[PDB]
Amino acid sequence: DEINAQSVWSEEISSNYPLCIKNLMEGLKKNHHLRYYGRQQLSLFLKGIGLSADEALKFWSEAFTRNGNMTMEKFNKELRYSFRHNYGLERINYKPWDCHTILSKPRPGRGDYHGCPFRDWSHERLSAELRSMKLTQAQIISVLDSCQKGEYTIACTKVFEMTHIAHPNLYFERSRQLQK
Ligand code: SF4
Repeated sequence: DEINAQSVWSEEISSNYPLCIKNLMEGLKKNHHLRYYGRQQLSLFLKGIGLSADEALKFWSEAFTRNGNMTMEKFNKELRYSFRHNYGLERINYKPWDCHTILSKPRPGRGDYHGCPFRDWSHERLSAELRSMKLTQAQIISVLDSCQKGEYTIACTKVFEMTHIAHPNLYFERSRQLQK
């Protein structure tokens, strides 16, 4: 259980996240909240990587109440049930979303962090984030070229390739295979 409420905010573990998951964790940390599609993408991913039901509630409760965003009553009242549901602590088997599933969901608008950055971000914002992951302009160009072509899974696999079938949990599994 190297995965838990605390370790998922570590750099070690979070360096294995593809960009969608990064984006959802970034949004979570800034706004101490996520909207419905984000809470599902993120929570099922974390389930997928072996985060326990207990640790998920720790994770989500801490995240949402952080820096006094909402009381723990509010969290308990408005959101605890939802997350419990996602692990079945109330009997559907909610599998982690795949790359095709994620893209199929309604495009994200303002306040939304779900979906796929390779499709959803501007070329400006992608550049920065790729620079921040120590890619060169040669590398960035090749990635944006895939984005232009609407080949987001390829764009993403490139970034996996230049920082080391189509599933964020597979992105994670493979990335943390290389760490250990
Ligand atoms: S490809 Fe699948 S995994 Fe890689 S970023 Fe887009 S959505 Fe997230």
